[PDB]
Amino acid sequence: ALYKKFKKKLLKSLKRLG
Repeated sequence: ALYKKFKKKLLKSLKRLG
């Protein structure tokens, strides 16, 4: 597992970016 991490960074971008 690790993609869950990716979502962390993808969550930032997902919505805003910062």
